[PDB]
Amino acid sequence: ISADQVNQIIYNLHHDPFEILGCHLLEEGKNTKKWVVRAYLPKAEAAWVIRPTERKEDPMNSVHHPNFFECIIETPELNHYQLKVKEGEHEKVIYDPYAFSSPYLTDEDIYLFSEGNHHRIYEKLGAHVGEINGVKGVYFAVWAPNARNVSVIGDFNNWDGREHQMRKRNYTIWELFVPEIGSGTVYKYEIKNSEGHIYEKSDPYGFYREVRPNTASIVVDIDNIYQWHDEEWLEKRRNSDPLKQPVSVYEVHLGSWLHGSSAEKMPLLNGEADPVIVSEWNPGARFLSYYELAEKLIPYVKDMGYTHIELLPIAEHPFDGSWGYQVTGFYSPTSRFGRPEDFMYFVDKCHENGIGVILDWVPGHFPKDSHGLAYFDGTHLYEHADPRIGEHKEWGTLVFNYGRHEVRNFLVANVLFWFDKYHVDGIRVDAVASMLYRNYLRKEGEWIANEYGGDEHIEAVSFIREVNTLLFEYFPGILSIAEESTEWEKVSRPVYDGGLGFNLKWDMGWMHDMLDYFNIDPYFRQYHQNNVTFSMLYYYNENFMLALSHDEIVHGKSNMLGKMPGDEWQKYANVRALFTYMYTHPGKKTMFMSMEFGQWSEWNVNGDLEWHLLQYEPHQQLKQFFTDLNALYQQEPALYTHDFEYHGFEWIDCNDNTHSVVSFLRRSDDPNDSLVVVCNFTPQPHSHYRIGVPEAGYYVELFNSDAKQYGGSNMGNLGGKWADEWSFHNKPYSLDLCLPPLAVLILKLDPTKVP
Ligand SMILES: [Mg+2]
Ligand SMILES: [Mg+2]
Ligand SMILES: [Mg+2]
Ligand SMILES: [Mg+2]
Repeated sequence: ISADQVNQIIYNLHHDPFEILGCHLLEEGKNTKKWVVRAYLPKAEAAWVIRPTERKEDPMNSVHHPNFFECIIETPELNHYQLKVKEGEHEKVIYDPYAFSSPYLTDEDIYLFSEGNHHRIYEKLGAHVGEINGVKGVYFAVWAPNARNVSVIGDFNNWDGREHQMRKRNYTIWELFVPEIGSGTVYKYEIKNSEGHIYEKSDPYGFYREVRPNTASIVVDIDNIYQWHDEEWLEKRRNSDPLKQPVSVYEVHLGSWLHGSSAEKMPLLNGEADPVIVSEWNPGARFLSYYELAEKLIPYVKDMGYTHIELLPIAEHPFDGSWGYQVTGFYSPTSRFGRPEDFMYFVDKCHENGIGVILDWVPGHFPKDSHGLAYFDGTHLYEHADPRIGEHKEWGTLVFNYGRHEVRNFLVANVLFWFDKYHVDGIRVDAVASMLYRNYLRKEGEWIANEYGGDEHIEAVSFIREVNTLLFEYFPGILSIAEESTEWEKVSRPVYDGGLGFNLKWDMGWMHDMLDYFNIDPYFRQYHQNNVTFSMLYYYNENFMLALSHDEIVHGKSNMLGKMPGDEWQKYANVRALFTYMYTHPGKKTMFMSMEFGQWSEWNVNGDLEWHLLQYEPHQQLKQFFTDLNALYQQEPALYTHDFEYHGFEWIDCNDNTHSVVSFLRRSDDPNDSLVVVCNFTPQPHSHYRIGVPEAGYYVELFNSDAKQYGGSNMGNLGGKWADEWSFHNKPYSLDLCLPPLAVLILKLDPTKVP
């Protein structure tokens, strides 16, 4: 480029910076092409072009001015890249702001989408504010290749689409530009199918939607509604390995954590809306907005000391009682809680408070509601046409056709969309088995095998691998968490090693072993010591997340206190012993709202949590217990650096079944960070109980779940114990401990203690 051109850009004299900035073809070679990417990055000293899907990264060079950058790259296609921008000591990674010079679909957009590889398809399908022919308006586009006609109906035309008939491109996608409308426009698509039947659909790629049970889509100027402040969070995330960090998740259903009064408006970020009543049966209650949740949930979680919030599905869904697991608006956060920018504010405030956001994401099916994706254009478009692979009959839902390019593209671009536009830090996928098996919940003679004669759903496996490959390429540092309940192998292993590419898997076996164990009267746990220890036998085959979820405190299963045997004191003590064991056992942690304060009732999705319980001491003490345990967890490296290495754990003794005692070490990089954990899972106290330890010295009683401030009896070792030179459990030294009833101790050597 010339210095004249560069200076036109620097000084805002250039007539159209997209001529020069962005990605431009320079020349074609025999088997490759030469491109240049240019960027004007005021205040950046350095920049790079990352090609994350090729695992490449190229520096940019200043050209004529220190903040004008160019990068020449030879490759056959340069469709997928990011800019890394360094401004002083800080780096950010962004999409190129000059990537798309028009709002309409290009030939290249259509080709990429037809092949299933358009990772940013949501920039062109849906509804986008823009300019065509010199006039501002909204561009709409929708994939409906077998429709006879499609028209845009909405507020702007009184729901009569005759003068807003779309134009079909390349026999596949319909488009229309509508001048002089903008964000907040309410619309649907009116489709006529091959039989002539006329019906109405919400936008598959819509970014916002009316409040259930109304279904119109709403235009969002998605890139001009919110200013983020989380660059330092995002940089730290990119440059860190979450597997080696504390990860303590507070699982939340946003619709049922806390309700407000329906007698007032729902406040939003700088505005308000009509209240959303929770149900006709509870009409004085309304949902809280994403704004109000930022103001209340976030400081609550920060005070409790969790590292992450995991949300049950927030994509738009028509029925509260699905809990979010039956989605019809994949590209929009539910309007129950306000607007897209209110959820952006929620995530930005989590990041400001050093809290990550994990979304439950639901790619496995969709319901049959007429407004949604079903039979979209008069053919089985999103779902497979064969009900033996295209329906989950026991659920009454439809299964995406994962092998169809445009359908795979809808879902793969959708997971990226939440990381891109909403900055989230992870996803969790429920019921991964539903996707992986062609015979899932199907009777003999009602499914067919794969091309090789097996029961593996090959197209679904390919799709899941693609999702996790892309996600970690574009957004290193995230969490991709699976619940898979059939022992499919290598769930949380890299795709190149034959894995599915998640980085964490819920340890459902552990959860069942634990909850079944603690439900047993303590005298009988001696016949079930194996429930305590078994899950370590397979532990290192996956990277496990120890999750006690919403699914375990519904449908007659009781909330945690109610699962426990004994009198009230003992029920609380069992909860504290179980959770202290959970937080000291190798693996990351997840627990669901209400578990942290001892709600007695099961979770009810139609009301809010029983907050009034926190007026009373026993509930206050249990919440203080979790607050302290989460603080300890973040403070003690041996509880998180080596979860997934042999080094990080070793049993001391797990043979004392008649007293339901087990003990173990956790370790980290520094030997002085090793912890001794001792568990007593009966109410019998032990005044003298010897435990083998590896070093001489004074072992401080770092945590004791029977402390009085947690509601316990305050039994224990009064600060700690000096080790005896008395060989025990095959170790050269040993502690003669007092074990409190229904309790866990954590001890730690203090090598500086004065004898
Ligand atoms: Mg009409
Ligand atoms: Mg399940
Ligand atoms: Mg058993
Ligand atoms: Mg209530």
